[PDB]
Amino acid sequence: KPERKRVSKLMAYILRHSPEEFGLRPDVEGFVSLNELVNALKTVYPEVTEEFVREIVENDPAGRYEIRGDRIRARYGHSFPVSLDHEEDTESRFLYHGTPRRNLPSILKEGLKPMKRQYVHVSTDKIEALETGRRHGREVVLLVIDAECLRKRGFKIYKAGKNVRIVERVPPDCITLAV
Repeated sequence: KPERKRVSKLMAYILRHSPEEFGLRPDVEGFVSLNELVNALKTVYPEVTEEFVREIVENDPAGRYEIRGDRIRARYGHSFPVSLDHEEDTESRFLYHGTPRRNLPSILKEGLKPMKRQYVHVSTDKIEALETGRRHGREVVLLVIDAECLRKRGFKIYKAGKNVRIVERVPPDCITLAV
């Protein structure tokens, strides 16, 4: 577990934020070559192999990554434009987003915004929404989001991870609770 986490974190940095810093040029869908990713990871962790990367992908509890044949991408979290063909979530009734309490005044005016990312990220799981919020501050609130409000306003909700969902933004009308 302790070797998988460090390598997985570098995988997220390369596939979500700065692939070009490792000489990788993603296609429009966010995929890079699996062999090219392995060599990029080896510049930092020389023991990494293709099999180890496949093990990381297969066992990742959030569904962070996707392999198609010999290509790989992050499924969410990107800070550069990507065209994603994820299935839409039409089943969830409520979604969750944890954020520092200090952001509540701004969020209740503008809704959730993507900030440095392409998409707003939310969750089907309360604990994980709150643990995500806790990365940004100690005093955190749980936002409860009416998923049908989002769909009625035209915002597609995409099944990006096992629990993670992404959407272009969350207007403040779609927030039913702040606890």
